[PDB]
Amino acid sequence: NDTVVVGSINFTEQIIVANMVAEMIEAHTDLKVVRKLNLGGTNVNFEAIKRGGANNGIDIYVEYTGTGLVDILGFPEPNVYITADKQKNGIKANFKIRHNVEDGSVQLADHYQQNTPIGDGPVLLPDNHYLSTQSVLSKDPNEKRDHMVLLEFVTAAGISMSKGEELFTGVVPILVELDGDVNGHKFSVRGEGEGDATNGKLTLKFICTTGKLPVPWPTLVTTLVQCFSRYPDHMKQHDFFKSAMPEGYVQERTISFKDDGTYKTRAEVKFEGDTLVNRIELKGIDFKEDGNILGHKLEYNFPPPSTDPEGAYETVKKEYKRKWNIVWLKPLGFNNTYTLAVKDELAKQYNLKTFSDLAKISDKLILGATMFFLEKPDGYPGLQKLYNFKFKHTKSMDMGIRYTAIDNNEVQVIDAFATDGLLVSHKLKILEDDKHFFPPYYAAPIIRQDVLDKHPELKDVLNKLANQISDEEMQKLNYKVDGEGQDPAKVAKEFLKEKGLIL
Repeated sequence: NDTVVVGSINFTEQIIVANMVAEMIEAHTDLKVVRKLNLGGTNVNFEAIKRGGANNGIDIYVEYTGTGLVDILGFPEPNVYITADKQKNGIKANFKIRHNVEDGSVQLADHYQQNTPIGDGPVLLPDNHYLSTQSVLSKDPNEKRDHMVLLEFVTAAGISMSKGEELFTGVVPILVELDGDVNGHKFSVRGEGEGDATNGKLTLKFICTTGKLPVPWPTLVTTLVQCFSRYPDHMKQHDFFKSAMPEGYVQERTISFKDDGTYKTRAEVKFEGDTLVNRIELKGIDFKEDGNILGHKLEYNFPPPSTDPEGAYETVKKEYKRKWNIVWLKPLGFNNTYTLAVKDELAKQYNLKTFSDLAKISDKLILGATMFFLEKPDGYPGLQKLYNFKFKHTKSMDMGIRYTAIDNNEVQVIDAFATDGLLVSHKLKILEDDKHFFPPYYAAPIIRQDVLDKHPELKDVLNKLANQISDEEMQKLNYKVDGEGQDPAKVAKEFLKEKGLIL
């Protein structure tokens, strides 16, 4: 009609910029603006925008480039996090796979993995690290059988060779055999190819030898030889998979498909002759017969993405358009990433500036960080290992305890959002993520295409905010609300008036 709904989550910075977006539409169009709060994280704005203003959703909100990448869109193949499992003399891994659905939604596959050597001898038990994988799925146009051509590059990261590894120094032939059952539908897959572990490359073709595969091929990818991962030179003592060779290892997985069935898989990976063989039993239970898996509603290809500002922005732009029909406008100008802050007296005293400069100082206490930040694998833990932070202690303070401790110098470093209003009232300086651990979180306005169709002027109106809010500005405005207790709606107005952007 004549009404547009602007959403915000229950977060000070979001409330300010969403008030700004609403004021701009009111100042530069004749539309009615409905300002709608959502409770949750930035995924609730996304479900609200998919509903739309017509259905007690929203039409517009401010999203962060990195947020659209990591959740909402998601890495299709994230890092497979590996940890030692003393009790099985092996390793454990947990990770999520994201399968695109033909209707635009995403189908999550939670993988829980365990590996145990088949032989009795010593094997490598690694420190925590991860595997980075990119799979490309293709078709052989001449192949009549239900099949899948697969290319995989796998590298270990997150941190002179076992006898087992000596068996991988060239190209190794691979045989994969799977016997399967899903809700009673029995099937078999056979695959052959080769693996080149020095390059972390797998090349394989899989065929269903019992007819039409009853599940989509992308759900079998993780099931159908992590011993071909490329472990860099400085990490070769963390490669359990090759060190268990030639006797090999048993791999077991539970794969739960969100709101659908689960896969139970047991595999033996070992040398036979000079072939690396992966023999799998898979059982699938409790799948909905009209669901994504048994209904064959998943897209065949994984996507590829980029973690630099422009590539991330362009990626969320393309995919949000292709899936769900949603338009990204221009960035407001600030990057609200997660960061570390110290007292500004401490920063000039020791001439700090960057995370590396901080890491060089081990006589510091980082117990002022939130538990979530200390517990997330890509929170402090990953950061600690990329920068080798040598912090004295690491207690986990939440509420506002963190801020009051750095105030009294019980703690010297805290975690914070880069635009956190409280950084100014406590006189702390943020530090530069020089090694770019975190993805960029540039805020930009987001709008449904059909609202844009109905009201084309909204594109120009919302782009009048492009690069109109620097990091320092968003900090000062967050401060006025969280520090001084001003109404966020009045804070947004005053800023826009002072810029001549509204009446």
